[PDB]
Amino acid sequence: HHHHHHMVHITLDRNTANSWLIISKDRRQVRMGDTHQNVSDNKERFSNYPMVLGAQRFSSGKMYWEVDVTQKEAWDLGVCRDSVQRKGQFSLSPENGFWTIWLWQDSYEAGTSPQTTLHIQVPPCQIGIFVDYEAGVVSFYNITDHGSLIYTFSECVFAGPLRPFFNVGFNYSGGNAAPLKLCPL
Ligand SMILES: CS(=O)(=O)c1nccn1Cc1cscn1
Repeated sequence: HHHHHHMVHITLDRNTANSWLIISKDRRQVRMGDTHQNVSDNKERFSNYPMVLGAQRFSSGKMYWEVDVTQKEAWDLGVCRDSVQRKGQFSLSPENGFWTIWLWQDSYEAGTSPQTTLHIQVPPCQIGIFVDYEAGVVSFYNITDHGSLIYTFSECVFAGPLRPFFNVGFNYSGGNAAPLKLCPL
């Protein structure tokens, strides 16, 4: 792809994080802690899943960033509306304000409703995410496989400002402790 020149510097918003997440000093990495991280509750925190938002809000333009997923077994990545539900159970779908892909149980899927099987021959260690606000597009790229296309959501109805979206996944297996990392420009 040729989207690299739209690179934006994303940082994580601590205030939105589930209370078990540990975000690095530079706000560029996040991992699952083994316990509650001793923060106060607030209405912004995702309560039921290991989720966090980027601090940046987008309402126009073209934006690109990259995320390192090395050695993870499960995660979700993409964008979401600023006003998505934070508390309780919900599915990741465009109807609920999410444009995402995930890894789960050795396969990759797009967060449509119902979900869509992805076709990935080279498991990615880094993911590229491209948003074209005006066009209504969210696309995902396999950086490990020379930038090959993973998935495009088109005809998106964002209906609000967008924020970068992350889920580090649970670590029931003991094999999913590795962080998500925002990769340098
Ligand atoms: C916030 S929540 O959705 O976890 C919830 N709070 C009360 C009941 N449930 C449902 C539940 C518990 S185990 C799986 N689903």
